[PDB]
Amino acid sequence: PQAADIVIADAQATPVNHTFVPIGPDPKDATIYWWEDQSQASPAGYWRLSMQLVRPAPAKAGQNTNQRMIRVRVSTFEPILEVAVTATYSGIAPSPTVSYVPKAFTEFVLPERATLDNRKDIRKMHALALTTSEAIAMIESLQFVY
Amino acid sequence: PQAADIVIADAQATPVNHTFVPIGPDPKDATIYWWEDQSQASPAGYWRLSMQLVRPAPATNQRMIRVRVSTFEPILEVAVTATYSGIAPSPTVSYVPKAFTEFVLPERATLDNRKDIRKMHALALTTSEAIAMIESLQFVY
Amino acid sequence: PQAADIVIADAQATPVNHTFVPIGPDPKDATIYWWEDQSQASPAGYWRLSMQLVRPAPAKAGQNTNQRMIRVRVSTFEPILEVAVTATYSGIAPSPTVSYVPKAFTEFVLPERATLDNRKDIRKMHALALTTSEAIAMIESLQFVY
Amino acid sequence: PQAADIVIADAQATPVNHTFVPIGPDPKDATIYWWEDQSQASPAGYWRLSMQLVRPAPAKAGQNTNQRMIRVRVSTFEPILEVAVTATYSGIAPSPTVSYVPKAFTEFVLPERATLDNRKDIRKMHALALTTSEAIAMIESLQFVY
Amino acid sequence: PQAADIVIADAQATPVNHTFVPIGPDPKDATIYWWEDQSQASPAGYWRLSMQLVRPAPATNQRMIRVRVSTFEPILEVAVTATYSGIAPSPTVSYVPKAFTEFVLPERATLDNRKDIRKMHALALTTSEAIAMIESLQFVY
Amino acid sequence: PQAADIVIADAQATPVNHTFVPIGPDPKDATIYWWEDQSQASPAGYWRLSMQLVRPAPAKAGQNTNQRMIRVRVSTFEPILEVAVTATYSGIAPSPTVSYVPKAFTEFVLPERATLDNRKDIRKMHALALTTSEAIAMIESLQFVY
Ligand SMILES: [Ca+2]
Repeated sequence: PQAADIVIADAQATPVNHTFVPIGPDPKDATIYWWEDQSQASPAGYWRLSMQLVRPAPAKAGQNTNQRMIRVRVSTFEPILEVAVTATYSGIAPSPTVSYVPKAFTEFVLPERATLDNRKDIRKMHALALTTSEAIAMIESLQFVY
Repeated sequence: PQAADIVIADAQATPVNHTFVPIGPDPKDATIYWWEDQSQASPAGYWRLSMQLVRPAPATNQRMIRVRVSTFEPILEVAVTATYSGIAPSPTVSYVPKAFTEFVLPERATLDNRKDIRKMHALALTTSEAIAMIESLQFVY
Repeated sequence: PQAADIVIADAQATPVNHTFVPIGPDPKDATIYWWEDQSQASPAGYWRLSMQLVRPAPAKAGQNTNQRMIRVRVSTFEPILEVAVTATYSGIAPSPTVSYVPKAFTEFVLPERATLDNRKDIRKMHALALTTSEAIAMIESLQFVY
Repeated sequence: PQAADIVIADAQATPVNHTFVPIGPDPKDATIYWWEDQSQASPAGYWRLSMQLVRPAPAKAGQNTNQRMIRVRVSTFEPILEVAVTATYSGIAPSPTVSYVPKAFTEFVLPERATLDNRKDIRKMHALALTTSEAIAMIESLQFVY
Repeated sequence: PQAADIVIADAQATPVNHTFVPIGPDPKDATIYWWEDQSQASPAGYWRLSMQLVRPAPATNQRMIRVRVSTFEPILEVAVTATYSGIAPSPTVSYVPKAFTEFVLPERATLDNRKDIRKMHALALTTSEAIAMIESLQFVY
Repeated sequence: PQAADIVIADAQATPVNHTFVPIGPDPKDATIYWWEDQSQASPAGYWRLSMQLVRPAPAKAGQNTNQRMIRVRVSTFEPILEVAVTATYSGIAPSPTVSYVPKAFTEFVLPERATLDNRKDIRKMHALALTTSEAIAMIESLQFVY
């Protein structure tokens, strides 16, 4: 697929669509690509999304492939800003800094011999496992299972 | 909340519900809990789901709560019709597609921040780009 | 030109279009770009196409040009996946393995000195030379000229 | 196929047919045959075309074939003759000298195991890959894909 | 944005549009992208334009985004009418006027700050003083 | 030209003219001159502009000049202030400090043998290249080209 905007909904009372515009490929790794939500107050607080596909070297004739594997990594960074003062004096506006950065990192290990069905299974089922009542209780409510 | 069955839909043409029964906490680590789908051929191929919540000790602006959700879907080898000796081998695992997701949530982060990161990452796994990368194995250009 | 799908016709009775989706630039070498035909049986057997442009470091003031040269390499790989038969030692069918790989490699050496007309000439005339009755007889029917 | 003239069109505004008369097999290597375009200014600048078929020694009884391979190499050389200017040291105009040589080299690796369909596929699809808009942009306009 | 032709006007009596076709990213550095004006005599004299955007890695109040715009306008030597041997030399570059501009933009800097620095520097290159220094080679006294 | 005020327009909705009064030559380098926009809240936040012309030593009789070069450097500094509190208590006003400094540095390398036409070309065309839609997308919108 081509590089396009990626739109993801907020978790507010009335959800707000955040649009991640593609920034481009990573400077140092050609296998990871970067989108950015530039709606925040300064770039220090912009939210970032990165997707990475790592393919193995092409198979050789007669080579045994049951150990070659493909990796996919999705990563989201949502830095939160803070400000030292909330007003503006004599044209000097408050300049926010980063306060903390919640983030998430997901990695799929897909062995090259796997079926399209296996890949659809692992993708759908993991994405669903992130939305189970237990997952919500652990990530949002910070309560383990007893 | 108390641990109970976790039901997750298949990705077949007609989806099939897989029910992960709670097995219990990991003997080595009390922070990670295991559910298991026992519908497969033999227990070596049972699908597994682990959820882990690591809270820092009660007490310093670098204190972060971690949450790890992991899904393993091992695929067993099909029953053999013939071997060199005539005795069928033990059930063996052919390959294992798996997934590992980790949330890093600073202790200062508000409930709104946590809801945001969870919803938005889960959605980021279902984008057209994510589906092209994981299912069709295509990069973005 | 922005990277896009490359569609090339088969050589069957009724030609079948193969669509090569870009994978992207080689992480090991940035001067070579990769498209992949995902219509095969499993990824190890996906056909691939690679195009490489190697331009020399820019000319310097008073420098001598008469040896600086540009290279372009187009390569196509069409690996044929092995078809499984009954495995008798373990009764476990083997991982998908590549049986053999028919491939082609074309390299243009274009000296920087050369004119656009020279480059158009060499490209067109070589691409035609690959379609001559003699080339067809050598590659397809394995016959020399006498 | 008996050796005969090979006629290939130019890339000019009005294409001009170049006729390559066979010179014959290379005396040093019998598996490579040579045609020559004699329309240039003097023989040193005659364009040349070479086709090579390397078939392996015949399969032997009980021998293993899985590595034996056939190679076909088509090569085109279009040397550009230097245009003379006034010689000032001796006042004697120089012998015809080749200024630079744009050239192209294509090698097909066809494993003996491969079927006629495989060979037709690789030949047609590579010859087409040399005519894609991307190949035209790289060879003629010196632009990569991004 | 996707890369496309960049058209820049000459400084002739009647200006002439030079069209810089995108060549692509630099093989050595993925952060710098190259356009090329191919209207000159031979490729050694093609005019070039490079734009580079260096973002710091996602993660500390000394984190700065850099942007470098560079223009090269090499001037080739004219075709020779006579040499010592009678063979004309390969196209050679006589001299190269060039320009290099670098923006240092702290990550805390707001869109207004970035618009200010870009507009104001670009204007600073067109002041009467700048024109006297670059074109007429005169200092201010 | 004489040292005079330099007036440059803001990028606000309704642009505001900033007037850079000449401060004078640099203390340590006699080849770089300094203007300053003193409209800001305290000198820590004043905006500065510097122009530098570096000429080579005069040519010697019979000396070959194809390596001597002239450099011109224009530099703009726009520090942004921040304040700890926005009101005044008991006659104590808030005193701002510097928060961050966006800046820009441009260097022309003009070989001494270059024509007035070459210099006008490089000046105009670079100044224009700073205002292209791509330059605006990269500096203001922080998006690379893909
Ligand atoms: Ca692109």
